[PDB]
Amino acid sequence: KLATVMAIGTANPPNCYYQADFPDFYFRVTNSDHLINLKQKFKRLCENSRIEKRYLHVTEEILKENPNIAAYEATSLNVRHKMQVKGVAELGKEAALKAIKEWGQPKSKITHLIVCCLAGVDMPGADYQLTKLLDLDPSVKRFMFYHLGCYAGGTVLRLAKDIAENNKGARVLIVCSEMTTTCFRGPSETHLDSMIGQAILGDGAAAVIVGADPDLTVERPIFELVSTAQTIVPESHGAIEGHLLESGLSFHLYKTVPTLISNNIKTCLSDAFTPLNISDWNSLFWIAHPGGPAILDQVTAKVGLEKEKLKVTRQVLKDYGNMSSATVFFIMDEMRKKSLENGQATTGEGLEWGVLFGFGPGITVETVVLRSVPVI
Amino acid sequence: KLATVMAIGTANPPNCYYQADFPDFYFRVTNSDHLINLKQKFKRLCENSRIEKRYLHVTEEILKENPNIAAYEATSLNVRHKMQVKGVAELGKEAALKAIKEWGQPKSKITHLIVCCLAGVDMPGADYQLTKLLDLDPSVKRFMFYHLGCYAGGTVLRLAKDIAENNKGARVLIVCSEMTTTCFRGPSETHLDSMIGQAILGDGAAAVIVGADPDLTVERPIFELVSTAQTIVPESHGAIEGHLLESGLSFHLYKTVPTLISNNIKTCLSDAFTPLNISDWNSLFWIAHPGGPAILDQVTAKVGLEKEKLKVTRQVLKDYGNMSSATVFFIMDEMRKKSLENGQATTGEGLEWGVLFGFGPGITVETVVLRSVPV
Ligand SMILES: *C(=O)/C=C/c1ccc(O)cc1
Ligand SMILES: *C(=O)/C=C/c1ccc(O)cc1
Repeated sequence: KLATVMAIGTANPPNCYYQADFPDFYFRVTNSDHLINLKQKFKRLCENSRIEKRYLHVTEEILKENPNIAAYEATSLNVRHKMQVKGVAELGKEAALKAIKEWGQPKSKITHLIVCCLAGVDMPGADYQLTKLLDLDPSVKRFMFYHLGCYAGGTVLRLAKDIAENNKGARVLIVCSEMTTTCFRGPSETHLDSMIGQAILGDGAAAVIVGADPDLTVERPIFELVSTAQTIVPESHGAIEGHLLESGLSFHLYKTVPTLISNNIKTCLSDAFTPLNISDWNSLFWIAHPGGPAILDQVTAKVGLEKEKLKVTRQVLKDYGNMSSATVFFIMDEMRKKSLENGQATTGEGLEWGVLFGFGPGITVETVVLRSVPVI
Repeated sequence: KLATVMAIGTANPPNCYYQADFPDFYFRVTNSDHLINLKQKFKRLCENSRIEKRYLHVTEEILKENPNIAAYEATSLNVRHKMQVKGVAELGKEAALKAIKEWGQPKSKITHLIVCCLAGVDMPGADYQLTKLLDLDPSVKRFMFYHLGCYAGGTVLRLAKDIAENNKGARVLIVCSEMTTTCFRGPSETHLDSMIGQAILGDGAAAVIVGADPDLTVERPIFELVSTAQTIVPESHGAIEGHLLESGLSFHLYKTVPTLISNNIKTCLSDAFTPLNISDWNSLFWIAHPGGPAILDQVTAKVGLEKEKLKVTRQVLKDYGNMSSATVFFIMDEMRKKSLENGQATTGEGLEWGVLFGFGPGITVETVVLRSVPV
């Protein structure tokens, strides 16, 4: 009896930012309207990001009250931290409540809680905060993950799988709450690594309920977690780096990131699917972390995927941007929704087997083999 | 077939600080000798700590190079972080190598890696760094925990247990690498509790190998992980807090901590031991996180433990101080060593069942029921 995802709930900050209007917003609020040459470079990044809109906690009012966040490098961690700790908990609570509702069982039956946040370090953490906010059992077994990054959607499922399968009746609530107020900063002519994140990164929280041996009279399976793997891509040292500085979280990505990830996908697919006797990558439903448009294009190209395979993945990048660890769950959620709307036989686009990919710092690739559930 | 601890390896920085000489050292290097009343308060915290020595990465030389670390509240996260990331990695590597040696199997057989660090947030983390430093399988399944605190020794065992028991042949390397460069700071007259961190916190790394179904022809079981639990102590909100600020990791400890923990231990013991039909707390071997002597004295008194029950726990506090999540493993290591030396039948002082306690932010209590192995 495999660990099964039986509920998905999502949340995003109320402030919607249309990408077509973002280069004008970003340069105005950071008082960088005089940098014409750097504005054309950001317009190029935003138009080629394949993102239509993002939901961010940062507003014009927040940047006016805190001018140290509007600059590139300034001593601003304390003011970012205060908003980040409160924001991850608030967004996480909303996503959790939606997941708990779909699940259909009372929150008192949650035995384990896994919380994953890109940033927002606090002792006690977001896991404790969510236990209190959701009024969960004080004896809920918690796991708190700070600063893992974009691959963490796979990490939390990898963890939930072992918890659910080794503990009879265990019901795991996973909350991936990503907020980018920690990494929001002004542009600089001397730096070109941190400006890419201002165009691609979005905020969002996703929560899922995982459990083995579903009570089919009330619980409704969505996807089964068949196997999980984690690997470090060969010759990728220093490719995706993130440092929590006094100026907040700073991301440094090599231009080789899409090539390193894509050239390693066939190896991850082979290691995961050979014991299941599967070789056709187009026979699988795909949930891949959309780190950027280039990663998706190169994965499609090198693996030999048809245009419709990463359709849901691309749609989520288009509607929300890169929300780090939470993104794969928004894709997972939208996949079963679109599958139902298209009248398909399973939650995974009518297909039986599938794959979830998390990409991030290392370069780390999390490979989760999924099995869909039949839909009437 | 229960998840079993098959190896324990430990490491500490080379700089030894005798507690009897610490008040003078600390007040001199933080330029606080003029604060006579504050010195007395700190001197008493050190004398009542029941710590004889600690090993710290921080030196007088490092404080001279970085005066912003020596100050109570000065912008210093970046300089602390540079030393913290490198320090947790090298200390963790040393502990890991010792654990791998005792285990007896090649490092290529490690399928999972759990790393727990009080601080040193890095993307990629200490788990990645240790995978590279130890040249583990690039496909090692990693878990990285930053900023959990003092209960984490129980958390990592809780995780390792489920991993080992759900994955046939899984061999988990746990590395709890604790460095205080992130929180080492000068004293404050306004925040008297901050300096408790410099009176009690020591550096140290502990590594353990956990796996189910031991191959008895090579692997040697030390303790079995029977059951695990985690709970939040009632009415304990805000008692133990830590915030990662521009000045590094802050330390907040309210005076209610010993009473809150000690008045709740019997509930943790009852929840863990009633399904096993055990009610005599003295029939158990004890591995408790030594957050302070007051916690140990009050737990001994209210639970009704014999005076020498927490002997090993107190000895590790005496020899190394509070090394956060790594401490319980140093106690676990010393317990099996002392059991062997005292000619006792088991790794748990001759006793069958035992309990491991982790105490930290929340207040969170991690309760791990242990079973000893013959000597
Ligand atoms: C996830 O671990 C980080 C994703 C990301 C950060 C910064 C960028 O420029 C692009 C993607
Ligand atoms: C164990 O719970 C230690 C907690 C802690 C250590 C250091 C800090 O500055 C804050 C909390």
